[PDB]
Amino acid sequence: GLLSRLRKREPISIYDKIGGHEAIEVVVEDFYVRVLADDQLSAFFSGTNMSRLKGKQVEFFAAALGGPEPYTGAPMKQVHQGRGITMHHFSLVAGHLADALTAAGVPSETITEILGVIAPLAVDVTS
Amino acid sequence: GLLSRLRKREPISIYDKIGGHEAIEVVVEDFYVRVLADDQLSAFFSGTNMSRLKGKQVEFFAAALGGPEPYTGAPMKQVHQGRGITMHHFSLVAGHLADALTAAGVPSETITEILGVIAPLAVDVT
Ligand code: HEM
Ligand code: HEM
Repeated sequence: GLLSRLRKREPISIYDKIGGHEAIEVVVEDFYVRVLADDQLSAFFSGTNMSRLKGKQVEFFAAALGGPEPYTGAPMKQVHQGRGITMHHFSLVAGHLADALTAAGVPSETITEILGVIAPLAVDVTS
Repeated sequence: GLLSRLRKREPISIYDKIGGHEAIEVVVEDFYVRVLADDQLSAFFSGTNMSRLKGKQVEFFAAALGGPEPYTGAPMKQVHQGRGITMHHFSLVAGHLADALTAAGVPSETITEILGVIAPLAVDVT
């Protein structure tokens, strides 16, 4: 945990500073509510088991932000390639993530830092 | 609340200034009384969950006014998109908000301050 990490003089991760696994679960749950309510995005997920997805996204996001949990999903490029996702869509999705983080009380400077980790993924994500 | 905030040496926000969460609840409730009575505005709210809306409006105004809790609703542009809302409509709405704050006893100068925070939102709402 964070306590063990500090005893080792390791710098505090994003994961840790926004409240760890519990914080990410809440964010991700709110994130997909948003994404699915956006008529510009919802159809991409028409064939999706959202429980399973949200489960994989919690793992992905935790690991991306420094958490110790394994990501058990498929690679980003493979999953998204072929889906006709443009930068327009990716940006919309990013906005809902920022919104969810905002809603959970994450400081805006930290949300910017998180967007900094996620933005480069668009390379793998967009058509 | 305000007492804890003052003990932290935080400056008095507009939110705290007007009575905080409980005051905004009352104003919002009255605000929507007036909005729904205006024939030029009513039809926009046909079939709306007014209950949820009011709750989300309390969160929004409170946050916009320097309150302590984040707004958890949808962003202004997205939620108002595709409704054809004009500056005319926004102005009516802002007028109804000023009327509700006046009815709540909020001094005119603070109502002015509040409108200064609200007016710039027209860019997203229209
Ligand atoms: C922006 C960063 C994004 C990340 C980090 C991300 C991450 C993921 C993850 C972890 C999965 C699960 C993969 C698996 O099943 O193993 C997934 C699947 C998926 N992603 Fe994303 N995603 C992103 C953006 C988007 C965008 C912008 C869209 C389209 C607008 C999108 C559409 C989907 C769909 C529809 C699935 C599930 C496909 C299916 O199983 O039906 N993703 N993504
Ligand atoms: C004073 C600036 C305004 C603000 C701050 C504001 C704020 C909000 C908020 C917080 C919501 C709820 C979003 C959510 O469900 O998450 C909302 C929804 C809505 N607003 Fe506004 N609004 C403003 C002006 C207007 C005006 C001018 C109109 C039309 C004349 C309007 C009509 C509506 C409608 C029709 C909805 C959707 C209700 C629903 O079906 O859920 N608003 N607005």
